[PDB]
Amino acid sequence: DKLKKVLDKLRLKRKDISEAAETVNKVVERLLRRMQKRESEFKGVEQLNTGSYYEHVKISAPNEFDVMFKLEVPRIELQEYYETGAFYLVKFPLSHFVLSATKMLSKFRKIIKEEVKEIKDIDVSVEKEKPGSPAVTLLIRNPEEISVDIILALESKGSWPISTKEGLPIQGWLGTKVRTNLRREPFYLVPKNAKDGNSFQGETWRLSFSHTEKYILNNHGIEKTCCESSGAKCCRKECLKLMKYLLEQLKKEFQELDAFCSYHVKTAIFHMWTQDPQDSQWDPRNLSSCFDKLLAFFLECLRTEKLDHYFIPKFNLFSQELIDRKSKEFLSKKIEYERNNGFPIFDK
Amino acid sequence: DKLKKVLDKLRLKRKDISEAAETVNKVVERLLRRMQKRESEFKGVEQLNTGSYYEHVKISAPNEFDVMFKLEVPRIELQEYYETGAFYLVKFKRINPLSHFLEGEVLSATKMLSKFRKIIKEEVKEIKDIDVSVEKEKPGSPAVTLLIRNPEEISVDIILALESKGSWPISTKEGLPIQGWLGTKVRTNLRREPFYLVPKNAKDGNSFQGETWRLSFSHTEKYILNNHGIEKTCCESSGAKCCRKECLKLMKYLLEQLKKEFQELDAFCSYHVKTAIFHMWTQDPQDSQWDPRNLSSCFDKLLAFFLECLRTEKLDHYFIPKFNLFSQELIDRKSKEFLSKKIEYERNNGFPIFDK
DNA sequence: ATCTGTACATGTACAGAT
DNA sequence: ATCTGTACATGTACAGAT
DNA sequence: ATCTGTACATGTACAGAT
DNA sequence: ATCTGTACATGTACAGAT
Ligand SMILES: Nc1nc2c(ncn2[C@@H]2O[C@H](COP(=O)(O)OP(=O)(O)OP(=O)(O)O)[C@@H](O)[C@H]2OP(=O)(O)OC[C@H]2O[C@@H](n3cnc4c(=O)[nH]cnc43)[C@H](O)[C@@H]2O)c(=O)[nH]1
Ligand SMILES: Nc1nc2c(ncn2[C@@H]2O[C@H](COP(=O)(O)OP(=O)(O)OP(=O)(O)O)[C@@H](O)[C@H]2OP(=O)(O)OC[C@H]2O[C@@H](n3cnc4c(=O)[nH]cnc43)[C@H](O)[C@@H]2O)c(=O)[nH]1
Ligand SMILES: [Mg+2]
Ligand SMILES: [Mg+2]
Ligand SMILES: [Zn+2]
Ligand SMILES: [Zn+2]
Repeated sequence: DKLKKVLDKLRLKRKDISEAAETVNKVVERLLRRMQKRESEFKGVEQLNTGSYYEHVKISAPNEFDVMFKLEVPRIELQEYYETGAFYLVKFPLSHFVLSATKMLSKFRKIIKEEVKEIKDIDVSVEKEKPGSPAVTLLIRNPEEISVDIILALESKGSWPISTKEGLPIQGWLGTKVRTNLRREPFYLVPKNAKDGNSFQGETWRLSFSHTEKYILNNHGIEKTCCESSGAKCCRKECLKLMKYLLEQLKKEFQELDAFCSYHVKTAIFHMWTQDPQDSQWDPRNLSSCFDKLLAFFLECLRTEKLDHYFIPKFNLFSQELIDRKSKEFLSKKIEYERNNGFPIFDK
Repeated sequence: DKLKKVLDKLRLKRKDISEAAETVNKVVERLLRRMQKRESEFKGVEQLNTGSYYEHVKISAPNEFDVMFKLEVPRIELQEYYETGAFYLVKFKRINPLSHFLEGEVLSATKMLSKFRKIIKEEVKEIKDIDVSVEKEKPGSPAVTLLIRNPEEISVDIILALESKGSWPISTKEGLPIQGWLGTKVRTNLRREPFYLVPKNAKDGNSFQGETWRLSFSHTEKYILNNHGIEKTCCESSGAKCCRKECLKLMKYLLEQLKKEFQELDAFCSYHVKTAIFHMWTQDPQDSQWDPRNLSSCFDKLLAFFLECLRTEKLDHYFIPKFNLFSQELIDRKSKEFLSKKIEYERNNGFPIFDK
């Protein structure tokens, strides 16, 4: 009952959705049209909306939108960057960019900045570049603050890279036919490299499966009718929302949690959903115990320093090399505390 | 256990499948290549394998194959033939290969089928690899049927079809009631696929006879057979096996056996049982209602359903609800009562006809 | 040279054979 | 419980056409 | 190669019935 | 409270026209 009323607080308003979307769509459509003109290197780039808003798991307000501008590329040969699983060099129009991620992103970013400078009807600027990040982030004032991440992506139609062979373990949940069809879709590379100061970073791209993650969110049941008008509602997305909120709230309060992000929770729950495939293990009447079992799972991930990327099994998002034990133990104690005192942090 | 051993008898052999398929594919590929040549009116025609063999419900032997040669026909206007739901006249916006088959604005099914049949007969005459002839035309059929002797007798039905990409005709709006079984997303996607029209080609002697076409949903029926569970993993390597297809096979066999022996059953076909079981699968959507351990009771409940359909003279086409396949006007009561008694008899005496 | 319709290459589910 | 033939969807190479 | 129109899924909102 | 039915809103795939 507490959790139901938290979800009520978290629920977006139809009026807010409508206002935010109309502005975001104006800006996005204009940026997309600009990419098609002239001898733009990105002519042919196509739109693909990703992330929480388009998966219907956005919480609190419609203030963060993620959009991929994907470009199909001819005869690309990938080379995995030192057995990381997720990172690659790309070799073989785009001639004036080994295809450099940073050079390509810089040009993309330059174009966007120009078009935004010409927008006179919307209060919209381009956020200062964050090193390593693949995104060009727009800040809109509607007058409410809305952030739009525009992610350049390469689209490849070939077989998925071998690092993913054993990934997407949906065979007992969504099934072999679903999995085979999903893997016949393209895969994407995004200009996230790392700003480590460590490796050949400026030329590195990262695999993206946002298209696949979107499909799963919207086709998330073992029964074909899960959450449809002639099926039974489950509480899978509601558990995701609650876990997203716990992390958001904790991150606002504690700088110690800077290394943690929403993708950690998304990844964790994909694993939970695989482990508990039955729709009846996610009955709405069991929201508390479902949300609880998710926390326990997340805690086991933290304690064993083990959270494998859902698509790239060898890539541990909770490896020592990415997040120190100190930070995992800190988050562990905080989650345990909220869990054992009726989630005080939910109370605003 | 009895039924398991019947299904063992019914199961196709890999050796038989391999030999039959090699020959069927040769012939079909050659016929298809001939359609692409010259100023063939059927240039652009594409293949689509349909029916029991490609749905994995063919029984006893791999001796009957059904293949659709579909031709995309843009900017087509349909007119429903006397509120039948299934039958249509096909006209064109524009007044073009098909010009040769027009009658004013109206695309003649029989003229188009005749030409299709003429071409096929020629190509078959040129085949010296295998013993293959073209079966005498059956009135009331859209098919050109090949008889192959590979030594064994194999039949191939080649069905001419128009493909239309528009929304499905309104007679189907309330059809395909899969919302509680396969769901709304599946249903919406299925109805975005094309629909097909095949020649009626009856010699009934009613008006517009030779120009009449019938809707086909074999593509949709194939998808359903191979994606037949409420659970995505039904019958998959990481799921639970069901007995849905096994029930279909048993029902198919009962009708086949009865049809061999009794001429009274000439009006009945396998599509009647397919239709009946689509309704049963909708009525009992849960995979657990089709547990393998319950094969007998599952097969029994299907017979009861089929019997109710016969006795009340009511079996609605699954895609076109207003079209009753068991109407008086299609099959007389005499025939329905005959089949009724025969099914009841087998049901109540341990299926003697399975032992033949 | 560049483009393209056709044929082949690759991968896997399904179900039969072991 | 594993192995294997067919069907089928999608990607890619290429002789012939431009 | 681009744009619009259509259909319907995924949502929110809320009244009346349970 | 919860469920059902209707209204109102957006997102998304794809056919047909340009
Ligand atoms: N998507 C994604 N994020 C990852 C990955 N590895 C680490 N991250 C970090 O997790 C956060 C996810 O933010 P969002 O993608 O906006 O999340 P949702 O929309 O699902 O949900 P909300 O939390 O409600 O918004 C980020 O902090 C991200 O950090 P980062 O440095 O990797 O990227 C920064 C932003 O870049 C965009 N982005 C990055 N990768 C992708 C991608 O593959 N597709 C689309 N956008 C991407 C994104 O907008 C980030 O905010 C990881 O593998 N995937
Ligand atoms: N498919 C189909 N058949 C129908 C329809 N209305 C009546 N029928 C009659 O049912 C029989 C079906 O035989 P098959 O199509 O081979 O069945 P399966 O493959 O599912 O199963 P098996 O029994 O194991 O082979 C026929 O007797 C048919 O009679 P008909 O005179 O109308 O047609 C004879 C053949 O024509 C082909 N055909 C007819 N309609 C279609 C269609 O819509 N699509 C594809 N082929 C079709 C078929 O090869 C027949 O044997 C009805 O609506 N559909
Ligand atoms: Mg986001
Ligand atoms: Mg057949
Ligand atoms: Zn659900
Ligand atoms: Zn099944």
